[PDB]
Formats: sequence, C-alpha cells, structure tokens
Amino acid sequence: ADYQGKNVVIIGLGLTGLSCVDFFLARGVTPRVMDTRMTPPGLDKLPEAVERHTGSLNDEWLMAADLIVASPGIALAHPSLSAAADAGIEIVGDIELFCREAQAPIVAITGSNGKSTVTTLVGEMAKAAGVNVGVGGNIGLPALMLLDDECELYVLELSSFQLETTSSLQAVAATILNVTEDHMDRYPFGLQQYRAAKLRIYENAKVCVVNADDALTMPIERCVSFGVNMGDYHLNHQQGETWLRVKGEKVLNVKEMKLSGQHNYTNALAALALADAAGLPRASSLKALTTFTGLPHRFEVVLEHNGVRWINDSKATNVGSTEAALNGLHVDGTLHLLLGGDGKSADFSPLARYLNGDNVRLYCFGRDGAQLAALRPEVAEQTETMEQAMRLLAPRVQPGDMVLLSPACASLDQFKNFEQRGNEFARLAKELGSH
Ligand SMILES: O=C(O)CC[C@@H](NS(=O)(=O)c1ccc(COc2ccc(/C=C3\SC(=O)NC3=O)cc2)cc1)C(=O)O
Repeated sequence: ADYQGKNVVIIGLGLTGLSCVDFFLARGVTPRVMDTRMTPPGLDKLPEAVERHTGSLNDEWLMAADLIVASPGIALAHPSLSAAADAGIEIVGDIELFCREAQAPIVAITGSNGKSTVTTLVGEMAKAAGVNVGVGGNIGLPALMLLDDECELYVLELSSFQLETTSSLQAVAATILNVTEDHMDRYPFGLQQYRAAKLRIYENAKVCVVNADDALTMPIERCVSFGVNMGDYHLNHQQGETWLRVKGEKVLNVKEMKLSGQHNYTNALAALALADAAGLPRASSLKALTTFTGLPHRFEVVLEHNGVRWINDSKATNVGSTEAALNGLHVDGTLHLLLGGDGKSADFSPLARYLNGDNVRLYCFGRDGAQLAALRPEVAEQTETMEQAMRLLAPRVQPGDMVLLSPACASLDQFKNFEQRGNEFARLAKELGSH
C-alpha cells in the first residue's frame, strides 16, 4: 500500500497508537490522532506537530478521512465508526498495516486462553534454531515496532479485536487455541460473534491448527489438529508420566519441560504444530520446550515461604482462564482465592463447580466483587480493592495453604493493566508473607 497524500486518522494512543503515528510519519504522512479518553497514555510522548483530539471522537475528522486506523480498544460498532463505514471510508488496524508491509512469514496465534504462552514459545523455538524472529503483536512490542528487513519470521499474538480490522493476513501457520466466553461487553451478538472474529485468522492461512477438543476453534484441505486424547498432536499418558506425541510417535517426555499441567502441555503441542508448519527444525523446537520458564503473571509463584505458596495468575482476565487454574488444582490446606475487577458481563457460574468443600475461601473485590462473592456467599468476603482483600486473607493463611490471585476479570476498573495488578499482588505477598 501507498499512503502518500492521504488524510489519516488514528483512534487510540498508548504504545500501539504511538507505533501507528510513527509508522505514518516515517512514511511522510502526518496523521491526526483521537482518543475517547481525556488523557490517554502516551499523550506526552506524542510529537508536537501531530494534531490531537481527546475526550471523545471527532466526527468532523472521521468523516474527512481517507483512512481510519482503529485501535483494538474501540468498537467498530461505535456509532461514529459505523457512520464512516457506511460512507465507504476504509477502516483498518495496526495489524492490517503490518501485514501489508511484512516481508517474512507470519505465525498468527489467537484464543481465549494460552495465546501469550504459545506465542512466546514459538518465538523461543525460532530463537533456538538461530532464526531472526520478531515476537509481539498483542503482547510485547506492537507489531509495527517489529517491522525489520532482516526478520526471518514473525510470531504475532492477535486478539479478536485486532482480527476484526485485519484483511491482508496470510499466515504461514495460524491457530485459535480455544474459544470461551470473553469480551461480551464488546460482542452484543454473544459467543458466536466473538468466535466469528477469531475465525478470521484462518482466512488465506497456509496451515490452520485447530483444537480437537474445542469444536469452536474449527472453521465453518483440512487443518492440523492438537488435543489431549485425540489430534495429530496429542498427549500419551504412561504411568504417572506424560508424553507429547505427533501422529503416534513420541517426541518429548514432559518431565523435561519446566512448565506443568495438562493445559501447558496442550500449549506445547500447539506451539510445536505451528513451529513445524513454519518449517522450524524439530530438534531445536523441542529444546525450546525444555528451557521455557513461563510468563510473568501466568500462574507465577511469587513467594513460597513458611508453608504457603502465593501465586500471581493476574493474567487470568476471563472465566476460562481461572477455570484452567482451578481444574485439577492440588492444595494441601486452604485455597484463598482472589476474584474481581471488571467481568465484562461474563457468566461466572462455570467457576462454582470448583468452589465446593471445606478448603476454599473467596476474597472478592473491584467492580464485580458482589457478583463473584455470590458464587458461594458462605465462604466469601467482599472488599473494594485487592489490597484490602490481601490484608483480610493474610492473617487467615496457614502452613499448607495457597493464595491465588486468579481474578477471572480485567483489572482496568482499578489498574493500568493486569501487569500492574500482578506486580501489586507480588509486593503485598512479600510484605504479608513473612514475619
Ligand atoms: O489488562 C487487563 O486487565 C485486561 C486486558 C483486556 N485486554 S483488551 O481489552 O483486549 C485490550 C486491547 C488492547 C489494548 C491496548 O490498546 C488500547 C488502546 C486504547 C484503548 C482505549 C481507547 S482508544 C479510544 O479512542 N478510546 C479509548 O477508551 C484500549 C486499548 C489493551 C487491552 C482484557 O482482556 O480484558
């Protein structure tokens, strides 16, 4: 594509919006920027000669544009944006701009849970093979900051939102890892509309990788599959140990992995299937599986002291993700579970199954605290903030217990993002968790 002379409007700042600004400027196009927030992050790092409008959308600017670049954080359904679309004004996102320029194969990963782990993993597989790889998208750097002529492979985490505005992706290997309820505040046509957005990732992909255990990950020549008991990539359980297997051949005893748990093992399978489709050597891909330590805020033990494990799973920002943490979870004594924040209109009831017995306590906070507490009121306390919940639970903690921040919600009602929320839990854990 050629943008010269075009009237360009970027909706949304932050890192991503700033990368879009720099993208256009470096191509000799001065965009204008709008953001519905009065002081969006990065405002102060915006260059002085870029026109900006904050606090709302400017329909004069939008209806004047030749191209609208919408941040994933604004709904295409927003009245101002659908007015523009009705006018035949072209609307894209950062990812779409990336895909038009990228000069290396792209491995594209989406999913309600696991997508950051799989993306990171595939990145580490490439790195183990000596491949110059750019890893990012919806994590790490925004995609436009990855763009580099010497890159030999890109591995992009993509959200449903990014996919809605992307049309030029032709992934060398693409996956939806799973589809469980999330973002319903952005999908008024419910689960199928959310699913429909993620399905876009498969269009023109050279290989598709689907989850044989989640029918919703399949499109409406076949896809490669991964699964627990079925799928081209699957698990084989022999006698307390577990193997990764490709079409009946053993490829890795999971005792060599530093990650644990069925769902991490199916993440490994997904990563391997993607790495294989991308043409990465198998040996170095397996080697990456054994060195990978996991991501911060992803079921991350921040403190083990005095018989108590404090676990930061702050990246659990949906129900499926918390359920992943709770399902099969071994706790010696009492589980003290922190739930709360912005539940994005999710049904929390699927969590109820995991909260029976004498060994669970709930500490529910933020915007949907009352709804979370209502899962089992008898064993629940509700506060306003996570710090209050931590100071409430800490005196109760006994040798053998677990403290688990796995909130099933976004942090955005009270925090900058789930990282700040994990960081704050980590600091509090260390204060509250020794004498
Ligand atoms: O961190 C959390 O606790 C939750 C993350 C959570 N992720 S996520 O909503 O999928 C998400 C998507 C893109 C980004 C980064 O990029 C953005 C730029 C601008 C905006 C807000 C804008 S733009 C505008 O014009 N008016 C706005 O209020 C939001 C995001 C951050 C989060 C979620 O999964 O619930």
